[PDB]
Order: sequence, then structure tokens, then C-alpha cells
Amino acid sequence: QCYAEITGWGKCLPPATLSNHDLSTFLDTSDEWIQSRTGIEQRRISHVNTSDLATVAAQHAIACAGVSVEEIDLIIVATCSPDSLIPNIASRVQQNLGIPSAAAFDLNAAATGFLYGLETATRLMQASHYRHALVIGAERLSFYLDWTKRDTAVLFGDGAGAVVLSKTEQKVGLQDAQIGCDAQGRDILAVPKFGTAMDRFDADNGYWAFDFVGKEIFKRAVRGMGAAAQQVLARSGLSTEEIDVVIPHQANIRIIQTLCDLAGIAQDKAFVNIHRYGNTSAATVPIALCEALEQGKIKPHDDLLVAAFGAGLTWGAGHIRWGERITPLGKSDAQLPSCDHTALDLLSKAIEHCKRHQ
Amino acid sequence: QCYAEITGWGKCLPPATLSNHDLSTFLDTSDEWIQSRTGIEQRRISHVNTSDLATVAAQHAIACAGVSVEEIDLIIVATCSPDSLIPNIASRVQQNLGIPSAAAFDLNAAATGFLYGLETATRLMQASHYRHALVIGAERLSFYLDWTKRDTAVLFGDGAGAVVLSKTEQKVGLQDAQIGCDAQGRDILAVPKFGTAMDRFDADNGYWAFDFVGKEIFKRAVRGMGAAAQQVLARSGLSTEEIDVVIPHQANIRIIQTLCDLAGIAQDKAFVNIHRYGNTSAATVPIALCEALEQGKIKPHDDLLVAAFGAGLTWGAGHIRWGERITPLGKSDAQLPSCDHTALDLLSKAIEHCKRHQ
Ligand code: NA
Ligand code: NA
Repeated sequence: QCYAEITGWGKCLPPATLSNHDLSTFLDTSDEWIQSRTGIEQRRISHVNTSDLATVAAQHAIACAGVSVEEIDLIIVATCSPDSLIPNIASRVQQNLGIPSAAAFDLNAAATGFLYGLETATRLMQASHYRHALVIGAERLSFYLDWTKRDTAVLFGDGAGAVVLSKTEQKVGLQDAQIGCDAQGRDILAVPKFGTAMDRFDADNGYWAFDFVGKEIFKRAVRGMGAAAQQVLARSGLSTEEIDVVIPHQANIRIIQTLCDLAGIAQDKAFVNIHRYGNTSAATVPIALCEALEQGKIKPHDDLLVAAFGAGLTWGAGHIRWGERITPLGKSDAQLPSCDHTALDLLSKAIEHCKRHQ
Repeated sequence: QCYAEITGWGKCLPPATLSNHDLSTFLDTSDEWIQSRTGIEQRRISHVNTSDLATVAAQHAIACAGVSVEEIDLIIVATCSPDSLIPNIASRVQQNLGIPSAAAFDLNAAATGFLYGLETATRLMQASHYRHALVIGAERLSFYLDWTKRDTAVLFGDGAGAVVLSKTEQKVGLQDAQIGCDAQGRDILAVPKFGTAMDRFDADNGYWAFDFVGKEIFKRAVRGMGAAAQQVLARSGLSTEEIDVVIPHQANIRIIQTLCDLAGIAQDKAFVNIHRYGNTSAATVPIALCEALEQGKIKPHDDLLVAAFGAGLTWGAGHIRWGERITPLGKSDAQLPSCDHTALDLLSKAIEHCKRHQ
């Protein structure tokens, strides 16, 4: 019996920051309206492609683990906002970092995608030859947004987080997990007309709907994550009080609170950074994990509960048993290219087109 | 030790057929030019979305295996042409078929994606709780093509293939596999400007380049598949002559022939259907497997070698040990919706725009 220890962690938040005040200059919103409704104060807007965010997060995780490019046998990029479909963007991260031969694929399960990727990499390593893996959640959600619709435009942001996993005989890393999907929730969170469903030669094809039915998402998310977390805990043999830290998807602080309340988990165990970055889909969990470690929230031998949901409606939970080390082996100097524009300036073309079309 | 037997197989080829003669009515080609160069006589053009092709193939595989919707715990759709990015299309197949709760994700590794999906599902089943899985390769490549460029427009088509896997103690299904990626080949097969790299509000954004460097693809494909097949065989303990059937990606018959020649595998062991369907990316292997079974090419207890490559440049090989049954348990009556248009008529808008832009 083998395990996949989380030996490296890293993040990449692009520098250009879009404040609530910035949003209020082109939408009928206020900092007060956005913060009360969402708990978000800021979010990041990338000046580079998704794959560039993924690359920097990966570099940080690699330095954190001290692994070489030869040692990496598997790369998974969890994303719903890839630069390209042909080829995938895991191969772009691979090209950028000069990693030979590793399997490289993109995994799409919306914001549950990092958890799906962690589950997938862990089992691949347990059942076959893979010695180390790189699992990245990376998104440029700002690509998708309808800048005339305040209820969705204020929720989402860009960023990436990564881990490195290393094979070990010690009982650490992801233990049990339950991942799933409530396909009866498929239509309540969706961009149905970006993809091959869209008309390639319709001049109005950029003005797609971003469907978001908040009350239904809340209900299905709490149900799906809750039952997954229960299945994992029940199988683990831990009592609820033995969970030390919760690392949740960052969609909505009230969902996190309801999840913990219904499970009987103390509210102060859940790591929250939604106020800084908004909902970055697949990136939420790995950024939160990296920052929890940075901030001293996770101790050696802690039990972590990971919980996430996303469009699909995908869902999942996982139990991680931490090992000995909570400190990076090395730091990376890796940085994104210079950002020469403010967030408002980055978004200008899209905002202007969305308004004109309206 | 558990295994993932292939208990169901199925396919969906959309009915609208684009002949070489059809292509010669709008391109500077002839049936003679296309056939001599490519070995392709026909290909299919879908009148429906990728997810609809995936659904029908899945229905056939499900009837073939006799599994219920409750029994299915995992759905992977291997595709580079999904209807949507938010949500994924595995969740659409799940919705269409009323499969509760199963994990559902899209996997992008270009034409090697079905093999990646088979590897992934098999190891998930071996290392954790998943009892049955649905793995689908499905593509609508016709969405992407530059109808003014004869060297690429004649190569690609649409379709889907599926398998059902079932957990067993018997040593059957995928045994060893080696999947990988030569990221030095990333730029020789690519559509860099469909995805979030594209300008959403550029009116010319539909007129993207389809990069295809044939000689370089050939070289890297033979190298990558060849070495993967060798690693699998060497680890298997089989001699080369003990491989009964080869199920290869259908990109180019000369690649298949070179692969077998260099490995010392008899040419008549490789199943070929490229003449009927062209290159359907992730769908090639599962359609070929389904048709090999249909046509009596695979016997109980055969050793199969699967080999594939795709944009990335992704690559892989796998050894499958067949079990007892090569016959479906049941047939499905599932059909696509009525196709009211010829292939030429389906493509008319895109051809006309590509020509006008030129
Ligand atoms: Na504990
Ligand atoms: Na044999």
C-alpha cells in the first residue's frame, strides 16, 4: 500500500486588482452592495493566459517540494478556462518547465476540478508507476463574464494554485475521497454557448449568457458537499471533532458556514480567502491550502477536510492526513511578466463591447 | 488486487457522410488526390453536439454490458471539442441518461484521450471504491476546420465510441499502460486561438489557424507510441508474437504501418477503419475496438495492444487482456435525432464564411 504525500504547494495570483469601487464605476453597484451580498472586497484580473498562471504556481510548488523535472511523471491541469482546446494546456506547462515525457492532461469538473485532480493523481500513483505528480487548479474566469450583469460579474476572479505529490509508504496525503455530480443541477450554473455548441460565424457570438441560479446552487452545493463529507468521515473512522482544518471551495461564505453548521464542525476551522480573490473556480482549494500552510493554520499530522462543488453540479470531499513538513524546502523567484495595465484597463474592451451590445 | 474488465462497448457515427467527391466541389482536390495521400474515402459530419454523440455511444455500451444507472460510479468524456466548458459535457451525458451521483469529468489529451481515460478509470477502480465506469471518446472536429485549407480539411471527422468497465478479481481489462507527452511537439499540431487565448470581441475571431506539420507529427508519433509500446511489452513479459490484435489511433495508415514494422508486429494484426471515418481524435480507439469486436477480430483471452498519440504531443500504449465475452449482452435502439441535411448543407455556412474571408 502506497500513498501520495503533498510535498509541495504554491500559488499564482495575478497582480492587477479590481476593487469593488472599480466595479462601481461601470455597474450599478457599490462597495457596500457587493461586500454585504458576497463577502468579496477584491479580485484579481489576469494580464496573461491561464497556462501562465498555472506555470508560476507549479514553479512555486516544485521549489517547495524540491523535486526535479525528471521526477515528475504526471501533470494534471484542472481548468474550465483553458488557453486552447487543441492541444491541452497541461502540455503548455510541461513545455514551459521542460518536463520530459510526463503524462499531461486537462481535467474539467469546474470548481471541484482540483479535488477531482487530487483524487485522480493519488489513485494513479497508488495503482501504477507514477512517482511524483503536479496537480494544478488554474483559471482566467474573467474571460467569460457579462460586464452588464452585476449579480455574476462581481463574483469571479483569476488565479492558480498547485501541489506536488510524492509516492510514500507513510499513511499521508489524500486518504478517503468521495467525488460525484448532481447532473440535475447542470443548468443552474452554466455558459452554454462558449464551446463547440456556439456558432463560430455569428458576429454576436461573444455576447453569451452566464446562467447563475444562486438559491438552487446553494441548496445543491450544501447537499452534495455535505453528504460527500459524511461518507468520507464515516469511512475514515474519525469523529467530527478529530478534523483539524477545513479547506473549502470559495464560492460563498454562507455555503461554507452552512456546511460546517450542519456537520457540527466548528466554524473557525474553515480557511476563508474569498474576500481577497473571489471565486477562482478550480484554483480556490489549492490557493486556500497554500495560504493555510503559509499562515500557520495547518500542523504536522493534522486531519484536513477538503470540500468543493462547481458547475455540473460537480461535488466532492476528501480527507487528507498531513505528514511531518509544513515548511517549503525552497522558495521560487518565478514571476509573471510585467503587468503594464490596471484591471480596469485590462477589461476595457470587453466592458465597452458588453455595454454597446446592450 | 482488482481489475477493470471491459464489459461493454459501443459507438455512434453520425449519418451525414461527406465523401471525397463532396470535398472536391469546394476545394482544389479530387477523390484520387485525397485517397492516395490519406487513405480516407469518407468521413462523418455531425448534425448534433459532441455530447449527443457521446450519449448514444454510451447507451450502446451500457446495453452491451447490461449495467444499470445505479451501478455506474464514474463517467469520463475524453474530448477536445466539448459543447461547453462550463459545465463539462460528462455531466450532460449523465443528465441525459439519468445516472445519479457518479463522478463526471472531461479529460483533454487530444486523440490519446481515450487511452488516458481508460488508464485513469482503471486505476481509480483499482485503488478506490468505483464499481463500474463509463469512458467515452467523443468529438465534433468539423467545428474547427479551415475549409480553405485542403491539407487539413480532408483529414478529420466526427464520432464517438464508449466502453463500460466493471470491477473484477480476474486478470482482465487494461494491464500495464504507459501514457506520456512530448511537449516539444506542442506547436506542430494546434488550434492556438480557440479557447480563452482568443479575443472574444474580435469579429474575425472565427478565422483561426489550424497548424499541422505532418512530417514532424509522423516522426514524434512513431517515436512516442513506439517507446510506450516497448515499455508496456517489456514490463508485461510477453514476447512480441504474443500480441494478438493492435487497436491504434486512426490518424494516418503509414504511421500505423511504421509502428508495427519497427516493433516487428505483423501488419495484419492492426485494425484499420480510417477509410470510413477519418481522424476522429479521441473517438478513434473506442470506435475501432467496438468494430473489431463486431467483426470477429478479437477472441476470448486475446492480448491487445492499444497505441495512440495526439496534439500535445500526447502519446501512449496499453496492454489489454480480454476476458470470456466478445458478444453484447443486449442491443440498444438508441439513435440520434433525425438528420434533415446533407453533410455539404451542414457545412455550408462555415465553408461560405471561410471562402469569403479569404
Ligand atoms: Na485530527
Ligand atoms: Na496472446
